[PDB]
Formats: sequence, C-alpha cells, structure tokens
Amino acid sequence: MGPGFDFAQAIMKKNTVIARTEKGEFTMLGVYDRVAVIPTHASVGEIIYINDVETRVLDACALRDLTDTNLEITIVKLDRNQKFRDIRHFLPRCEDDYNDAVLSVHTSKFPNMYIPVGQVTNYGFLNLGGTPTHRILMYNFPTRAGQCGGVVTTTGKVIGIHVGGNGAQGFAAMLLHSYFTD
Repeated sequence: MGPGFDFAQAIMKKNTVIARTEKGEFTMLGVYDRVAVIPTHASVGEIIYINDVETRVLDACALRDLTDTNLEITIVKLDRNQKFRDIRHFLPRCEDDYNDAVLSVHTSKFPNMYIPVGQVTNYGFLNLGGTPTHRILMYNFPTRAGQCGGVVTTTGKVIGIHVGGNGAQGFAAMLLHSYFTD
C-alpha cells in the first residue's frame, strides 16, 4: 500500500521459503547462498521440508551471545540446488530502535500476509517461553504464534525475525550483519 510494504514484498517474493519441521510450518528468510534463518524453537534437525521438498540440512547453529544467552536465531545451511539473492547489505550492523516497520509472513495458514506494526523498541532482555533471551525487538501489535519466522523490515533494512508475543505485544530476534560473515 506504501513504500514500506514495497520493500517488504520485494524481500518476501525472492528471499523466503516455507520451512516445515516436526514443530510446525515457519516463514524462513534466505540471506545469501544456501544460508537461511529460522527461530530456534523450530528445532531444526538433519532433514527439513522447504516448499514441501525434503531437504538435507548441511549445518544448523543456534546462536547465543557472548554472555552465553539464547538469541533465538538458528542459521541453517540447506542442501538446495539454488542460491538466494544476497541481501546481507540490508542487515543492520548494530542494535537499534526503528520507526514504521512491517512484519511479513508466508505460510499455508497465512499466505501473503503483511502487518504494519509501527515503532520498534530495542527491548533487550525477554523471558521467552521460560528461556532468558537477548537482542529482542518489541512492537505493540497482537501477533499470534503462526507468524513466527515472519520478517521484520523498514524501508531498506531487514531488522529481525518474529519469535513470540504476549497477546498485546510481538517480539522479534535481531538480525545483525556480523551473524553472516563467511
């Protein structure tokens, strides 16, 4: 409907797949080459379904900060026959707050879904499902579970992936450029 939605749609149309684990279907962001991200609570194993195709997992790493605290981002390298458009230049370098973000989701349950969530706070610490978690972004939108893995964007930046909510607020794990140096 406006330039934030334009940027979000460009990312969804070329840099997402539908990922299925034993824990459900998730929006999955492809970042470069065969490297993608998913919330750690998806419990990625040795095999994952990608757009309903059985796919070997070459590597999966559940990130933690240097305090050894959960970040809720799992970086997955997929045995896929096609590379993602490289979008690492859209990743922020530092922790920050943002205005006017969009949360975008694409699953069987929620196809072509886009949500203007407004202001995004650098919230920091969250007790996520009982797990101490760092680098959390917050927005004041009544998100639900089905949008976990959803992509959080501003115009020109891919800033996070949706990981949870409390009924009135949603929470995303930050994406930082430093996670995807090769």
